[PDB]
Amino acid sequence: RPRFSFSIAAREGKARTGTIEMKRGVIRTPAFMPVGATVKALKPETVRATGADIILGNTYHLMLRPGAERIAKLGGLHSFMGWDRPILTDSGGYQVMSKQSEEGVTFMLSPERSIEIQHLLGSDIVMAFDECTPYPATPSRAASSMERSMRWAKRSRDAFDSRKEQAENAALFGIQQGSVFENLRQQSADALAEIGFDGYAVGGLAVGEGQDEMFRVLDFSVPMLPDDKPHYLMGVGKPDDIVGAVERGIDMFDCVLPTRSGRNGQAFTWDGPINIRNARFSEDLKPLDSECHCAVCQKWSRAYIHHLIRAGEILGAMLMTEHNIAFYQQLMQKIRDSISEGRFSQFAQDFRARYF
Amino acid sequence: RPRFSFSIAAREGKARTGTIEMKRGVIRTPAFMPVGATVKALKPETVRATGADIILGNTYHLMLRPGAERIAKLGGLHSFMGWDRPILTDSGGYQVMSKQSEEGVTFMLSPERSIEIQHLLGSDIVMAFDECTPYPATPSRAASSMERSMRWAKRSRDAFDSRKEQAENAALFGIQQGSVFENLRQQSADALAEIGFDGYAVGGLAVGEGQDEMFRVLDFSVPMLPDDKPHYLMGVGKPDDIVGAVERGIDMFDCVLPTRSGRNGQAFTWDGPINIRNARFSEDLKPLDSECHCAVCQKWSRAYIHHLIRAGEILGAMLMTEHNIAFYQQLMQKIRDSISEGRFSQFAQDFRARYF
Ligand SMILES: [Zn+2]
Ligand SMILES: [Zn+2]
Repeated sequence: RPRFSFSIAAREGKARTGTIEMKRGVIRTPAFMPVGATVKALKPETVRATGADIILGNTYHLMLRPGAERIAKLGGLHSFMGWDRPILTDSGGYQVMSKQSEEGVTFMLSPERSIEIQHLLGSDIVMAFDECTPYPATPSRAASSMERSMRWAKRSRDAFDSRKEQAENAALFGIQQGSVFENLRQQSADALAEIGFDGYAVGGLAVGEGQDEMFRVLDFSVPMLPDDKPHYLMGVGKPDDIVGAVERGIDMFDCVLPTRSGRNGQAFTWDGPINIRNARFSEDLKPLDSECHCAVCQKWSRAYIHHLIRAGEILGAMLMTEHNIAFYQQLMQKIRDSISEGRFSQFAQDFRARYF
Repeated sequence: RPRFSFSIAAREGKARTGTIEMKRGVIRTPAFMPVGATVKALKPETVRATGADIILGNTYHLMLRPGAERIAKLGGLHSFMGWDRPILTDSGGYQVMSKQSEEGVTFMLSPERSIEIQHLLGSDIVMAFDECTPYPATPSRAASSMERSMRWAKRSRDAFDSRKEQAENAALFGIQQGSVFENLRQQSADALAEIGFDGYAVGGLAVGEGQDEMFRVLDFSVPMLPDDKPHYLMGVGKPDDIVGAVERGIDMFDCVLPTRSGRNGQAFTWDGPINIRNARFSEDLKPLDSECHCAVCQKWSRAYIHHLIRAGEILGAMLMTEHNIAFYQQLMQKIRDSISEGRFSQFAQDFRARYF
């Protein structure tokens, strides 16, 4: 397999469906990447069984303990965790800034160290070290922030390219900033493209602006990215967010909602989310969802999961989390197929009429 | 299959190996029964994969929530949890008493209600409602306690036998009390046998007396039970306890140690237990145990599990617990085979020289 190849097999409007080929495996796009030294409460085989092709490696926690160098000593994150498929590592910056300088962030994490850490973990897809601009932001602060990020983008690329083994086997994504301002988004897209990356993320959204605002910015911002490269909307999100995003040209997603929300009693369904802790589910013998193909909906009822979650049982987290990650993957498959058959617009309208 | 059949296929000294056949499945004896509306942090298929033939149903918690009647409404514990094999339910008394009267315990749980609850849960093996005598106990208090238990034993049998469906499909075990006193143990064994039960438990041990004392009492007490019926040592215990107990004629065991201890960082190994949280394991690429056949020892290292447990990760509990339950079952298989080939005494000496 090549180091990195993105091919689009079908389109409808702005939406695309296809594949990213990498040495460790093929990624079906639009893709949802579950967030992780584990994906909470799940074995990798379980994650794989749900249909995940790739997972997102939580660099900030790992960097802490057991540490990037230790994991490298132990053989890399893949071996450590037992996942042999692609891993996208974030740069550690979002969570750090959640003392700032041109060098990087003291809390010292810089683009160079960020790249080195992701290399030590053995990431397949490395993110450039950026700064997610707070919302709201004034045009000046938005610009100043973006401009620094573009500088950090160049250092990341140079850093990445300076390590032979990393450049030959991994891929590097660049991240667009510019808050909600078109001119700034364009300047950012221009800079990233001149540097050159394997993929392009849309940064700085899912920061408190709301869906209407997020979609308006995606409307002008995603066409600014190279068409022939994957488009990654960072930290999004709810089902309805992913559908609308795909409608605007996004190929990739990461979010903690399925996992976090799962342990909290929220289950995703085609008729919308439910909180299984509700008394209404105490004797409901139906599965979490009507149509879900997951193992959980195959073998346990609402009633059981309700009790487990009410009880604080670990098994509760496990089952809720497995269903939710399966549901997200099923969502992506439906997105992929509907695009493939040129029926995505209707799927997106049918999805929303039922989900809401 | 019959409602209940115990057959001994081999012996060595006091030790026996064989099978209990029941409608829901065969139990290989000596048996270890993992303790549970779940077996913490494990799916039933995982429990089964470790080699468990039967699990112990925690009546006291279930009785609380979601309640015995609700579970019956939902189809019984087997369906609820997703375990289709035999289930032994305790009577709820140990944990309750951990206001006393001849009727039962107010906290009101009586032999009659205890039996009814176990019936509502759909237990395959029902325990009589007893009172585990505190240790130490004077001969008078030991006697008074035992005598009440024998009375409660008779009510349990009558209760059980009064429900056609329960008597036709389940089995009933009686429990020996008498603290550490031989004469009292004999009187208890006599009473239980005159009433008649499908199996006989040795109650009132594993209460703070220590192994030397527990073994001395087992030495005279287990031969007091009917030879042709299974012998269940309640709430035991560590590996070394189970070996010595089997040496004295015990066929069945339950204990929380594998599960509890697992979530706490204690892993069982053939060279003795280890606490995986120890810094020494931070870069140890070996599996928890040298020879264990479990899936965990197949795929993850000490280092990884150490980090997970240090991190408070659910996956940590899951893996530690699966290994520990697998280790206990592997212990039982080795016990069963060694007995089968008449080499148990040497296995017990080889086990202890290595384990200690
Ligand atoms: Zn499901
Ligand atoms: Zn093991």
